[PDB]
Amino acid sequence: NLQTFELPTEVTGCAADISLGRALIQAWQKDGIFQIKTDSEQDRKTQEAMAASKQFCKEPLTFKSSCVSDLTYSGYVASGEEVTAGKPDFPEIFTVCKDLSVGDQRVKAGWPCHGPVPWPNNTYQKSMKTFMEELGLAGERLLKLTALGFELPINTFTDLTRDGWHHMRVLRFPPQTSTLSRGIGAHTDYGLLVIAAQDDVGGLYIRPPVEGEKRNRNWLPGESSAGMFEHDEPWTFVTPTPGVWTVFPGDILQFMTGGQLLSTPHKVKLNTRERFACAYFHEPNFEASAYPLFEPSANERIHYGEHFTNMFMRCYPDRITTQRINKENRLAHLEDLKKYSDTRATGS
Ligand SMILES: N=C(NO)NCCC[C@H](N)C(=O)O
Ligand SMILES: O=C(O)CCC(=O)C(=O)O
Ligand SMILES: [Mn+2]
Repeated sequence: NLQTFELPTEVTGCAADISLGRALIQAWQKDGIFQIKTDSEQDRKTQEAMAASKQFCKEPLTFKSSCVSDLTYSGYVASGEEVTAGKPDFPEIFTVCKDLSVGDQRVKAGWPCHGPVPWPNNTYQKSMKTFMEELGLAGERLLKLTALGFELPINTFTDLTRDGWHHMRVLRFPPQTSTLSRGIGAHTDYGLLVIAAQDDVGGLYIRPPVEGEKRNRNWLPGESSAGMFEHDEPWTFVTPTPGVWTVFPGDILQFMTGGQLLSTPHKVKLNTRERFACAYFHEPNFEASAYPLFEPSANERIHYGEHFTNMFMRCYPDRITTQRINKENRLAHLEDLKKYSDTRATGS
């Protein structure tokens, strides 16, 4: 049974906030996950997003497949299209990344992954943006609490998330139809926090921290976490529960905390009925570099946008977005923007 916490609306650094931050860290260190209570508006926005997802998934495959972009990874992923650890995953997905028109300077500059969401319609757009605004408010609360729990300045993590590269996967898992039960293979996600919601069906499993168990650093090309531990216990079933979102760390928190927090491995198994879920990623700015918090002399860094881009290219090797990155050599822009960007997101 997972811990469930109610977060304060504002985090100021008072003793109660520090205490809550300590408890969140302890819950992640024991269970790998906790739940946060939703209020009526958070719940309403969650349910409206789930409803919009169900309606979109009923549309014809040709229409769903048209919701793609060769500039951004936002848009539709068919069942069987994404790859995890060399094997196809079976949800159909709509990914929402930062919604930037071709009038945005980063898009004009050809920055990888920057472009407009191919929304299926404007009611879907509004439902997802409203939900993501609420999710982001929670993400910022969680990051301030986490800083306080580690005895860090309250803004330590939020100083990296201004115009953060927040994104969301809006998922529908089919019922199991063959001998294959795999929904999504074991993996870790890539940013600071994952905040997730699900319907009543059930299928998400997470791996808690295991004493002595070494964890791959998924930001290194030589240590992908995809597939790791797939068939080894322990795996905790995330029981569907009304009125909560779940929260677990992503790769950036594992790196920055030197493993004091671990990016929680997780997987999804198909059930006897279709399953709707949404996974939200509260991320650094695309241009931000994560750094080790507890080793000031350590020179290792993670350029967040580079990690995102690498990951999405490995998930979607044949997507038009990936093809255009390769064709126009957009990973070069990525090394160039490190030194010549004029967004003022980083640097003097
Ligand atoms: N968070 C994302 N974005 O595509 N996918 C999660 C599944 C794992 C992903 N396919 C990987 O190989 O790492
Ligand atoms: O289906 C879920 O509950 C979570 C799916 C997930 O891990 C993801 O999309 O990254
Ligand atoms: Mn995931």
